[PDB]
Amino acid sequence: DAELLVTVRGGRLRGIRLKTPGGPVSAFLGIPFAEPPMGPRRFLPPEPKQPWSGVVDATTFQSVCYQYVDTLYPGFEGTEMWNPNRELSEDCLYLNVWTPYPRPTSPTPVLVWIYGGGFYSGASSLDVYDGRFLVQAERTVLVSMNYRVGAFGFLALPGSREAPGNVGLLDQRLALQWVQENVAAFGGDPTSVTLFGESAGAASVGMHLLSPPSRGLFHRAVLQSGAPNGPWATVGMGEARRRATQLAHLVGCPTGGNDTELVACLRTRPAQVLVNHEWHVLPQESVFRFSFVPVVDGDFLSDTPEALINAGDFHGLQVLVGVVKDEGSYFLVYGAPGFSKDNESLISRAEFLAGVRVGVPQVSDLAAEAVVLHYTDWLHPEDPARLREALSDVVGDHNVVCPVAQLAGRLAAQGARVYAYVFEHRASTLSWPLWMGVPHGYEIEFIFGIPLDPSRNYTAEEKIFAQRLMRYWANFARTGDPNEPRDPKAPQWPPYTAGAQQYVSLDLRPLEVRRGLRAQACAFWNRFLPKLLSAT
Amino acid sequence: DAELLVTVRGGRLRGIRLKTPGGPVSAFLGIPFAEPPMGPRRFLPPEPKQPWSGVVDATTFQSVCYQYVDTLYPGFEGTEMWNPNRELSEDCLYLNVWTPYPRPTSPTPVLVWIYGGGFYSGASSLDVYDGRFLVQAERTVLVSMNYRVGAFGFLALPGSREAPGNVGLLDQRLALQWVQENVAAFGGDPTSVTLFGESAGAASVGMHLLSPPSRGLFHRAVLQSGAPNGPWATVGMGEARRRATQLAHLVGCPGNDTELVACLRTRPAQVLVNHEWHVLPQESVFRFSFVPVVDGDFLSDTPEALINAGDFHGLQVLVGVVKDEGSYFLVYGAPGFSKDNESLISRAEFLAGVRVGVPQVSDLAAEAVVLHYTDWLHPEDPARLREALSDVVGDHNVVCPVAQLAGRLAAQGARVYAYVFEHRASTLSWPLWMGVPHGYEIEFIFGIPLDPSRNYTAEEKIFAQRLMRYWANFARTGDPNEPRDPKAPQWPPYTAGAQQYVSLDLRPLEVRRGLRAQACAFWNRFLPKLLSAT
Ligand SMILES: *[C@@H]1O[C@H](CO[C@@H]2O[C@@H](C)[C@@H](O)[C@@H](O)[C@@H]2O)[C@@H](O[C@@H]2O[C@H](CO)[C@@H](O[C@@H]3O[C@H](CO)[C@@H](O)[C@H](O)[C@@H]3O)[C@H](O)[C@H]2NC(C)=O)[C@H](O)[C@H]1NC(C)=O
Ligand SMILES: CC(=O)N[C@H]1[C@H]([C@@H](O)[C@@H](O)CO)O[C@@](O[C@H]2[C@H](O)[C@@H](O[C@@H]3[C@H](O)[C@H](NC(C)=O)[C@@H](O)O[C@H]3CO)O[C@@H](CO)[C@H]2O)(C(=O)O)C[C@@H]1O
Ligand SMILES: *[C@@H]1O[C@H](CO[C@@H]2O[C@@H](C)[C@@H](O)[C@@H](O)[C@@H]2O)[C@@H](O[C@@H]2O[C@H](CO)[C@@H](O)[C@H](O)[C@H]2NC(C)=O)[C@H](O)[C@H]1NC(C)=O
Ligand SMILES: O/N=C\c1nc(CCCCNc2ccnc3ccccc23)ccc1O
Ligand SMILES: [Cl-]
Ligand SMILES: [Cl-]
Ligand SMILES: [Cl-]
Ligand SMILES: [Cl-]
Ligand SMILES: [Cl-]
Ligand SMILES: [Cl-]
Ligand SMILES: [Cl-]
Ligand SMILES: [Cl-]
Ligand SMILES: [Cl-]
Ligand SMILES: [Cl-]
Ligand SMILES: [Cl-]
Ligand SMILES: [Cl-]
Ligand SMILES: [Cl-]
Ligand SMILES: [Cl-]
Ligand SMILES: [Cl-]
Ligand SMILES: [Cl-]
Ligand SMILES: [Cl-]
Ligand SMILES: [Cl-]
Ligand SMILES: [Cl-]
Ligand SMILES: [Cl-]
Ligand SMILES: [Cl-]
Ligand SMILES: [Cl-]
Ligand SMILES: [Cl-]
Ligand SMILES: [Cl-]
Ligand SMILES: [Cl-]
Ligand SMILES: [Cl-]
Ligand SMILES: [Cl-]
Ligand SMILES: [Cl-]
Ligand SMILES: [Cl-]
Ligand SMILES: [Cl-]
Ligand SMILES: [Cl-]
Ligand SMILES: [Cl-]
Ligand SMILES: [Cl-]
Ligand SMILES: [Cl-]
Ligand SMILES: [Cl-]
Ligand SMILES: [Cl-]
Ligand SMILES: [Cl-]
Ligand SMILES: [Cl-]
Ligand SMILES: [Cl-]
Ligand SMILES: [Cl-]
Ligand SMILES: [Cl-]
Ligand SMILES: [Cl-]
Ligand SMILES: [Cl-]
Ligand SMILES: [Mg+2]
Ligand SMILES: [Mg+2]
Ligand SMILES: [Mg+2]
Ligand SMILES: [Mg+2]
Ligand SMILES: [Mg+2]
Ligand SMILES: [Mg+2]
Ligand SMILES: [Mg+2]
Ligand SMILES: [Mg+2]
Ligand SMILES: [Mg+2]
Ligand SMILES: [Mg+2]
Ligand SMILES: [Mg+2]
Ligand SMILES: [Mg+2]
Ligand SMILES: [Mg+2]
Ligand SMILES: [Mg+2]
Ligand SMILES: [Mg+2]
Ligand SMILES: [Mg+2]
Ligand code: NA
Ligand code: NA
Ligand code: NA
Ligand code: NA
Ligand code: NA
Ligand code: NA
Ligand code: NA
Ligand code: NA
Ligand code: NA
Ligand code: NA
Ligand code: NA
Ligand code: NA
Ligand code: NA
Ligand code: NA
Ligand code: NA
Ligand code: NA
Ligand code: NA
Ligand code: NA
Ligand code: NA
Ligand code: NA
Ligand code: NA
Ligand code: NA
Ligand code: NA
Ligand code: NA
Ligand code: NA
Ligand code: NA
Ligand code: NA
Ligand code: NA
Ligand code: NA
Ligand code: NA
Ligand code: NA
Ligand code: NA
Ligand code: NA
Ligand code: NA
Ligand code: NA
Ligand code: NA
Ligand code: NA
Ligand code: NA
Ligand code: NA
Ligand code: NA
Ligand code: NA
Ligand code: NA
Ligand code: NA
Ligand code: NA
Ligand code: NA
Ligand code: NA
Ligand code: NA
Ligand code: NA
Ligand code: NA
Ligand code: NA
Ligand code: NA
Ligand code: NA
Ligand code: NA
Ligand code: NA
Ligand code: NA
Ligand code: NA
Ligand code: NA
Ligand code: NA
Ligand code: NA
Ligand code: NA
Ligand code: NA
Ligand code: NA
Ligand code: NA
Ligand code: NA
Ligand code: NA
Ligand code: NA
Ligand code: NA
Ligand code: NA
Ligand code: NA
Ligand code: NA
Ligand code: NA
Ligand code: NA
Ligand code: NA
Ligand code: NA
Ligand code: NA
Ligand code: NA
Ligand code: NA
Ligand code: NA
Ligand code: NA
Ligand code: NA
Ligand code: NA
Ligand code: NA
Repeated sequence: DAELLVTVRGGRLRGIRLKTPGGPVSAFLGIPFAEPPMGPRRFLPPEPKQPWSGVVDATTFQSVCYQYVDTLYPGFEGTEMWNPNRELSEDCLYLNVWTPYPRPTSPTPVLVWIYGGGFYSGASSLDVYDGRFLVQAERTVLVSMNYRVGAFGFLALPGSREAPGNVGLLDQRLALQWVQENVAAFGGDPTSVTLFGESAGAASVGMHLLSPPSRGLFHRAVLQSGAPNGPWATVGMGEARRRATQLAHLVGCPTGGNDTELVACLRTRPAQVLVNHEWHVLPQESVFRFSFVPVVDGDFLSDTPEALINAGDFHGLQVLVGVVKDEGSYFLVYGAPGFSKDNESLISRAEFLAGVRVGVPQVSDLAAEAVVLHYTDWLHPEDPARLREALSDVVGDHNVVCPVAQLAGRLAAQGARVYAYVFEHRASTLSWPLWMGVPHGYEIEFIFGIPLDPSRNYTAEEKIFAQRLMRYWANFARTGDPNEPRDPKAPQWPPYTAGAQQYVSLDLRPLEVRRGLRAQACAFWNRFLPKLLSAT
Repeated sequence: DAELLVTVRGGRLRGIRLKTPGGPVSAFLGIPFAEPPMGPRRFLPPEPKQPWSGVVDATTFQSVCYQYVDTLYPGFEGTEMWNPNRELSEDCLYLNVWTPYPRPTSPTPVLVWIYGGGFYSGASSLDVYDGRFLVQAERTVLVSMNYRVGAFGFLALPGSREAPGNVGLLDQRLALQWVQENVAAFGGDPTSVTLFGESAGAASVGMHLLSPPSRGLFHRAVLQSGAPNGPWATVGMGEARRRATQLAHLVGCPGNDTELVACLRTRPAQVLVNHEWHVLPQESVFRFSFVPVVDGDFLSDTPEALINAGDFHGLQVLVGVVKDEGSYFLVYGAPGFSKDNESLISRAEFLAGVRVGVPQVSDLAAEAVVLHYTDWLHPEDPARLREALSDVVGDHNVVCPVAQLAGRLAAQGARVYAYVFEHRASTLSWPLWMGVPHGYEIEFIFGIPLDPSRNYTAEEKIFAQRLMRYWANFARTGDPNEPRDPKAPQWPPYTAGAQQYVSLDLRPLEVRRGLRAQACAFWNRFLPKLLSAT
């Protein structure tokens, strides 16, 4: 094979041909786009991989960045699927490129995937991120990169040169710059790069929108179940320092200044040491909160994500946003009182009232009473089934849905063309219980065409459903519109607007246009709630 | 007729035999129960009527207490029906007694009606308060009273012995004492007195529940579209004094309190009426200048506090509301509202109407009201904004104060029955966007449909006859669903948990749950916590 040998600016790669039931795909896995961020480079921004000699073995995924492996439910596919499938290493800044086996003679749009793991986990090597089907079915170019998570990518001592923070986002930006310079060698169009990511990956995508230096690296953006303005995606410079300085004490860290000496001590500790003390850094007991996330230091983000969203012009931009039907149901079993995968999680009102403070941390008691007011059925205020689904909405609306709805309504009203969805599909018998519905991150495998894998046991209707979803994403990446242009008979997906608030439902049934993305609930979170903290 | 001459402790009376389609009824109208509160007695507690020589003419209604006359819709039946239909005079402390024509042999339950006109208006002489069909179809003594309204009945200079306030409620109390000593002369049972009133009259009934001296003057209570814990039914002694002095400065009037009241007595009655509404702090709706005051005498504490810990075990109470409590009020102040046009307000007029429907609250508080009551899928829809503001005024002032009262009486041992009147009268002159507006169930409670002069509907006539039996079954037994009918649905008591009420309309009884539970949780629970923390 000669199509499996490509010469990028840094050197030569030896790719591998992947077998899809519809045809072959040329893959280049484990391409270094940065020098190994080890030793003095830990906590520092990445710098480009210098030109190498020989041919880089690009036939398998490289190492997973050091992260906390969740040991909640061992041997359970619903949680094991997100754990690292490669060895952990600080030498992890590698990217992957899928391209059609007949290398495209004409430049095709490029889809760049940014994985989400709450900014503390994740890897581009996970099986649900395999881009062989999305490429073979729609003849596009799929790129996915690893970026430093946890303290290795987002520990910030704001101001200091040795730990500026947001270096995990700079890993992504450097990978995007690598695409602009080298994706043409694989048949991709650098002027037609579409970002798409889920959860923290969607928040990352949203931050490249609000970061001027990154805006010139991509054309369109897709945010799946995540937004940069979420209550979990950023921290202030004060909290970032209080969290970094605490981690140094947990690991025993007393012309170097005190910040320079703090980082120098943190760089002596083995990577696994810093991981074991990560979750001990969070202020209080909480759910859907993470220790080291992007920081509003000023460099990467001129202001908070909310401030950049409001006072921003987004003309000439197409954005695709969406959420799953049951966002917060997963995060309840992890930390909420009385919740479990195995016992139906019927909760009392005392457990509900306690779960509100865990799901909505660092708010006044008056604010918590406002949350209890809206999410209580005061005719049946102690029904365990209603209380279980109410707290699932509390975490879902507060963390994902309403940040997404706030972003979409703002982008659509300030120049952008926005399309919105709600993934409502759930298998007949899923590994998770029924009360959790369509949980966080369940749309990824269908978007990536995983049902087309012959080794998996998906319904033949689910394979058709996946191919339709791949068409929507490819059509958006190609034209900025998920609809088929030469097909006025197909169910129309109208753009989301701040007034009509139209979105479609994604399931086995044809597209159904719905109105209002939790409009009544998100008016509380996005409008009334913030004015409560200021007044009280 | 020998059934028309009755003697009370004050003296002899001479009644009139009123005629109903079902039979005759003996009536005694304009019975003086207090000395005329004129001159120096203005703003003072009522003095008992001293006995008289001869026979008092009790064949016609007496004068209406001086009050504001609604002139914004001249000639309109919907508003004129509440305007005073007799001569205005400060000599108005009179009551009316209706009794079945063959005076009952055994003691009979007594119904005592307290009219409600926001404490600024009303009269027992109105046509809808005509107690002849209720007294004939159920044979229960009906007594109605006139109490001082406006400044003459509720102007309060706290601490002053010249204007202690609540003298209009003391007018009602003195009438109840008159019932306790004289209703037996008409065949009534003093030990089985049931109070019932609407609006300010319902609030007045609730305040007699919360005032220990009145608890010995009645046995059961009915509160229709009103409650003493409403945001409009009481004021503090500080606000009562600022409104009292403000009225003095607007009429040109200067201990310093004694000379202030003396000057107000010199002013003509109509002069005070002309300046009553001007003493209100902000432009508002469903707000009245002179209401009962929390002075420590009549109301030892605020009504909401007297409800939490009170003597309520064994007390039979009947409460209820209409389907559209706040629609009627919006034509008196709300921007963009009129009975002539559909009142399809814009959002700018909706937000402005919230500040006039919910006055005297902070900016943050008003935004909480903009939430909940805004359909954020159609926040610009004028038909929704109009119907939403109707809920805001109805819930904040009537529905939720009633739900709070009913739930807390039941939790302390009271047998509470709740209803929702939702039949729009066919003879109703108000527009259709008002639905079943405030105060339009009194016609059916008093059996006004039975009047052959009125052109009511055939099935509205049996509907009224059914409501009269419900109210009568409450006065006699304390249980409206007294008929042991397995063919007719039962009326379950209202409890704090189940929160069951019945709907009143042409259709038979429908038992529902939740008297605006999601909305009243905001008004009765969250909003107070928001005001004390802002
Ligand atoms: C519904 O009707 C109301 C009531 O207005 C009166 O009755 C109507 C049937 C017509 O005969 C009107 O000419 C009549 O005034 C109207 O509501 C509007 O309320 C606003 C308050 O926001 C007032 O507007 C201002 O008021 C004065 C007095 O006219 C002027 O100085 C100003 O120019 C301004 O109009 C006003 O009372 C009234 N509108 C007008 C035009 O006077 C309104 O017409 C209508 N409202 C709806 C459908 O929302
Ligand atoms: C501000 C006011 O002055 N405070 C008093 C007030 C009372 O003065 C008004 O009722 C006067 O109209 O309210 C209280 O009223 C009680 C009244 O003093 C007491 O006395 C009754 C009543 O006098 C009755 N009338 C007869 C015809 O003369 C007489 O029989 O004697 C007494 C009953 O045996 O009775 C109480 C119960 O009815 C009240 O009416 C009320 O306590 O607030 C007293 C206030 O001091
Ligand atoms: C449902 O389960 C939760 C979670 O508890 C875990 O899973 C249970 C099935 C059982 O194996 C527990 O021991 C596990 O810790 C239960 O909530 C916990 O209850 C236990 C028992 O004392 C205790 O550790 C904590 O108070 C609870 N902890 C948390 C995090 O919720 C819950 O009681 C179960 N609910 C029902 C209705 O059975
Ligand atoms: O497997 N049987 C069912 C199943 N359930 C899911 C959702 C459950 C996990 C919730 N979501 C995440 C947890 C941890 N890490 C993540 C990282 C990226 C995206 C999502 C997550 C997804 C695919 C599946 O097939
Ligand atoms: Cl398992
Ligand atoms: Cl998997
Ligand atoms: Cl996660
Ligand atoms: Cl912060
Ligand atoms: Cl801070
Ligand atoms: Cl901390
Ligand atoms: Cl913690
Ligand atoms: Cl988590
Ligand atoms: Cl949803
Ligand atoms: Cl948000
Ligand atoms: Cl456009
Ligand atoms: Cl078409
Ligand atoms: Cl067509
Ligand atoms: Cl289409
Ligand atoms: Cl079309
Ligand atoms: Cl909605
Ligand atoms: Cl919705
Ligand atoms: Cl909603
Ligand atoms: Cl909803
Ligand atoms: Cl009017
Ligand atoms: Cl007259
Ligand atoms: Cl009124
Ligand atoms: Cl008695
Ligand atoms: Cl009593
Ligand atoms: Cl009694
Ligand atoms: Cl209030
Ligand atoms: Cl008050
Ligand atoms: Cl005097
Ligand atoms: Cl006079
Ligand atoms: Cl005079
Ligand atoms: Cl006011
Ligand atoms: Cl008044
Ligand atoms: Cl009893
Ligand atoms: Cl009693
Ligand atoms: Cl209702
Ligand atoms: Cl008006
Ligand atoms: Cl007014
Ligand atoms: Cl108020
Ligand atoms: Cl709500
Ligand atoms: Cl209690
Ligand atoms: Cl009428
Ligand atoms: Cl009947
Ligand atoms: Cl309800
Ligand atoms: Mg080569
Ligand atoms: Mg292909
Ligand atoms: Mg662009
Ligand atoms: Mg925000
Ligand atoms: Mg934030
Ligand atoms: Mg520790
Ligand atoms: Mg997690
Ligand atoms: Mg966790
Ligand atoms: Mg907390
Ligand atoms: Mg917070
Ligand atoms: Mg309800
Ligand atoms: Mg759920
Ligand atoms: Mg605002
Ligand atoms: Mg007048
Ligand atoms: Mg204020
Ligand atoms: Mg409540
Ligand atoms: Na499993
Ligand atoms: Na298992
Ligand atoms: Na996990
Ligand atoms: Na899977
Ligand atoms: Na996740
Ligand atoms: Na095709
Ligand atoms: Na927030
Ligand atoms: Na935040
Ligand atoms: Na925030
Ligand atoms: Na945060
Ligand atoms: Na956080
Ligand atoms: Na924070
Ligand atoms: Na801290
Ligand atoms: Na290490
Ligand atoms: Na930990
Ligand atoms: Na933790
Ligand atoms: Na904790
Ligand atoms: Na959690
Ligand atoms: Na967590
Ligand atoms: Na555009
Ligand atoms: Na664009
Ligand atoms: Na947790
Ligand atoms: Na927080
Ligand atoms: Na926090
Ligand atoms: Na706060
Ligand atoms: Na509510
Ligand atoms: Na609600
Ligand atoms: Na709700
Ligand atoms: Na939120
Ligand atoms: Na749009
Ligand atoms: Na599975
Ligand atoms: Na399970
Ligand atoms: Na998935
Ligand atoms: Na298509
Ligand atoms: Na199509
Ligand atoms: Na179209
Ligand atoms: Na379109
Ligand atoms: Na919006
Ligand atoms: Na939804
Ligand atoms: Na909904
Ligand atoms: Na929304
Ligand atoms: Na909701
Ligand atoms: Na907030
Ligand atoms: Na007679
Ligand atoms: Na007197
Ligand atoms: Na009428
Ligand atoms: Na008078
Ligand atoms: Na009245
Ligand atoms: Na009469
Ligand atoms: Na009668
Ligand atoms: Na008492
Ligand atoms: Na009693
Ligand atoms: Na109140
Ligand atoms: Na009010
Ligand atoms: Na005042
Ligand atoms: Na006069
Ligand atoms: Na005057
Ligand atoms: Na005014
Ligand atoms: Na006004
Ligand atoms: Na009014
Ligand atoms: Na006190
Ligand atoms: Na007591
Ligand atoms: Na009792
Ligand atoms: Na009893
Ligand atoms: Na209603
Ligand atoms: Na009316
Ligand atoms: Na007016
Ligand atoms: Na007015
Ligand atoms: Na006005
Ligand atoms: Na709402
Ligand atoms: Na309404
Ligand atoms: Na209540
Ligand atoms: Na209570
Ligand atoms: Na209605
Ligand atoms: Na008849
Ligand atoms: Na009976
Ligand atoms: Na009977
Ligand atoms: Na009865
Ligand atoms: Na209750
Ligand atoms: Na309901
Ligand atoms: Na309602
Ligand atoms: Na509350």
